[PDB]
Amino acid sequence: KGSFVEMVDNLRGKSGQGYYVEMTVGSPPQTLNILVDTGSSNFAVGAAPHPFLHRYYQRQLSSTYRDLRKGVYVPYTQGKWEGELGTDLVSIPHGPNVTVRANIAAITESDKFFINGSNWEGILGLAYAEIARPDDSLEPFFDSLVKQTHVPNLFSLQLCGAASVGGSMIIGGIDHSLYTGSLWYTPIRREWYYEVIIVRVEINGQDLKMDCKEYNYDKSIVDSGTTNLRLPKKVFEAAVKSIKAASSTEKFPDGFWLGEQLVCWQAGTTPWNIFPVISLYLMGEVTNQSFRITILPQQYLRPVEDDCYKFAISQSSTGTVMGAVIMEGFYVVFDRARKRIGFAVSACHVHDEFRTAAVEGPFVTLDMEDCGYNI
Ligand SMILES: CCc1ccc2c(c1)[C@@H](NC[C@@H](O)[C@@H]1Cc3cccc(c3)CCCCCCC(=O)N1)CC1(CCC1)O2
Repeated sequence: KGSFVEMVDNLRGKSGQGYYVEMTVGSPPQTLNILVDTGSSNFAVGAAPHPFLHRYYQRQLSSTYRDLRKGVYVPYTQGKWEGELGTDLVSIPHGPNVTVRANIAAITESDKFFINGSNWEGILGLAYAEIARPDDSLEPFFDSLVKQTHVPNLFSLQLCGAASVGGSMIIGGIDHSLYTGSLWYTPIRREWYYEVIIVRVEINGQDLKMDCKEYNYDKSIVDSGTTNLRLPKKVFEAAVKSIKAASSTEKFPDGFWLGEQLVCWQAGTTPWNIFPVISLYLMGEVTNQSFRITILPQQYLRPVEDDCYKFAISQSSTGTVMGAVIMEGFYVVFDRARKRIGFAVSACHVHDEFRTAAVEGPFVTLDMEDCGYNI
């Protein structure tokens, strides 16, 4: 049919290793698990043996394969792949009831890209052509979907926490059963990454009081393919200082704040109360209007196996990244048709005794124009 209930719970994954959706490529249909990545724009799949691949795309066996006789490579933050461009027919079984001819990068070689036992064999870049490789003429999968079918030009992501993870990618719309309260929208500043503008940051109700330009230096992006909340150096330093001070009744290894060492407590004794909430204020849809999303320590302390955790806020020199840990517990609407991103409290929100993850508005914020970074 293509109705939204068919896409509820269509995502799986492992903590820190991305979320993936099932797809098929070719005729007969070949099934692969595909990482869902709002931080890139290339559709690429393993297409040759690799120690970490359980299966891969075999172009010889597909009668609808077409070679584009062109190479391609994509460098991500920690890994990269190269391969051969082609087109083929693509479907999402737990998706809309459609089949599109899409661009596909067949991965022949890679370095630190695939992850040992992640269960995915490819990546679906859902951001815009501007960051596609080799260049912005290689149409991204979602652009092809929208062009070739009646699927509306938007999708939404409900990434759920815990170890296995699950969630939903609603292709073509919004499923009202996956969130509560109001959707709050922030403009997509520019169509490349899903770029947005942070206008204020508060920690436990205390304004960081930095020039708002620091928050978006050199950009702020919403990125399901990145695990952590990643903050520019100056912001990261101020947030860490503030988070250290709030939790200074416990002792922490110094490698913990850099994201290397685990910290552990007796099962069920995690002192959540000493870790502050973080509020990120985002530019809204009307003049002088913003809204805020509030992050609980259960989002930025990632469980890894006594209860053990990694600090999931880290330093960046390439701007703010609102990664999976921020997106978890929110329903995120990538409303491309209207150049905006919506946030609402997810149905699978995180539980804290006395505190709640929230999306709240409206707020008044003057001079939000000034928060955007320019060279
Ligand atoms: C166009 C390719 C590209 C290049 C650089 C880049 C990005 C994208 C932005 N998004 C990164 C994600 O695309 C990438 C997806 C991914 C690839 C392979 C494996 C995973 C995730 C799961 C494990 C996490 C790897 C580290 C984060 C990452 O590179 N995610 C994130 C930023 C932009 C600001 C930081 O850097």
